[PDB]
Amino acid sequence: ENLYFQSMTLRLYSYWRSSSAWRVRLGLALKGLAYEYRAVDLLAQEQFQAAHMSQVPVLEVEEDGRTHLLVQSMAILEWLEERHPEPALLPPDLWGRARVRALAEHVNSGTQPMQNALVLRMLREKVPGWDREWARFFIARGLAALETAVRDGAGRFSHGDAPTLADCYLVPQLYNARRFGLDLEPYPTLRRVDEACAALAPFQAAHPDRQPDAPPPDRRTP
Amino acid sequence: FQSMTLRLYSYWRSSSAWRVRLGLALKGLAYEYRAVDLLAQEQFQAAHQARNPMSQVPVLEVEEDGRTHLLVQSMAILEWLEERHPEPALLPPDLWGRARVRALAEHVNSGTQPMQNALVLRMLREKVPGWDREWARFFIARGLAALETAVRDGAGRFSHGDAPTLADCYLVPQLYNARRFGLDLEPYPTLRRVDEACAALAPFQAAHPDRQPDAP
Ligand SMILES: N[C@@H](CCC(=O)N[C@@H](CS)C(=O)NCC(=O)O)C(=O)O
Ligand SMILES: N[C@@H](CCC(=O)N[C@@H](CS)C(=O)NCC(=O)O)C(=O)O
Repeated sequence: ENLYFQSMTLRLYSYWRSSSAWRVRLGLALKGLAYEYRAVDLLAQEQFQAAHMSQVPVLEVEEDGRTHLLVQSMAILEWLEERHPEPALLPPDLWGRARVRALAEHVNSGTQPMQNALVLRMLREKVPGWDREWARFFIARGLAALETAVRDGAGRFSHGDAPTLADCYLVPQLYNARRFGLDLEPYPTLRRVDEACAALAPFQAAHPDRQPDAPPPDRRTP
Repeated sequence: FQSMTLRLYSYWRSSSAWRVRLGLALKGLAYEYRAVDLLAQEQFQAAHQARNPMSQVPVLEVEEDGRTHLLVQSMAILEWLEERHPEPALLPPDLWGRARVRALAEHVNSGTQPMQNALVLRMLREKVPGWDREWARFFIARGLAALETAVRDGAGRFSHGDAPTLADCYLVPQLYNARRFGLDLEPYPTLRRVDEACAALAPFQAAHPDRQPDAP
């Protein structure tokens, strides 16, 4: 089990516009790792549960007649970094590692949970419309923290001049900001980093619109 | 050469800060305690759209070789402590166990605690008084139910095997918060058993809110 077996096969349980799954798709793409895409239709399950809980992301690792199910984006990405150290998405110096993990956690723990689908559904059940106002408030708060923290240490990307785990968390969170109609004018460093990332093939590959389960534009809910 | 010094910005009852106090205590690391008037800070944030920047607790200030580093986010700080000061280890040696322990930690870090952040609960309360209590209770119970299941599959004496890990550093403060909101903990017997094993250890006793300089 503890040998770095080379014939591990990877299967990602993903939903096209899950920001949490997207982070893992970015880790996989940036490390050049092939994987099988297992679609989990979270919209269908939401509508079904309302009329009458799949975990996303889950990275299934198969080996020697054994399956491991890895959960939590940050745990999954830390596993990818330990198992496949090149190209590194955490730097080798300890201060930089702490900085990158902090930028990731600002999103992971400080922003995304406040706008997850269960949270938003419970908000708009009690007070109609208020979920999108709430999402904009908490996303803006998270992005303001990131703009300040990123500007100190960013080169072309969130940390220096190559992609790191911090970018894996930033890019999907900016997409959600746009989804909820948040003005990104106040985050110039984040916008710059987003543009740099968007031009790279691995980011293009991981984007919601390129995923097997992506609906056409005219069949996407807000 | 200026050897490394540690200062923790903490509030006695902050679960986020407590996690870091546990990492420090478990590793036998001395640190300067710097108390933050969190209640005054939160009152100001509430009246001003939570604009006050770089003001989250915990912050671990580390000075070495004439340079100061301000480490934020409990999980990032704890991972730094594990890398900087490896013994005693708070992560297991094997890749699978490390991923399990990090997932357990993140269930609390990202999946339970943010739902009961004072700002979240304040915004709920401003809209619908009383909603904050219902919400905190719902989300903490939901988090602990999922955590009970996950911890049971792999716990020994502690959350992961027979030694404390980062998972226990997240579990123990979250259970204290559950009690604060009046939640029955009977439905989480594995979590309770682990909590009791941790409570008997000197480092857990030292990190507890009641032992902190700013405890009233
Ligand atoms: N912190 C998790 C977030 C994943 C996530 O948001 N998952 C959804 C379910 S698909 C969730 O937990 N929603 C809130 C809940 O169901 O309690 C990660 O990074 O993997
Ligand atoms: N995910 C963060 C959570 C930190 C947190 O929630 N801090 C709060 C409670 S101590 C805080 O500083 N509140 C005051 C403020 O936001 O100004 C961590 O793990 O460090």
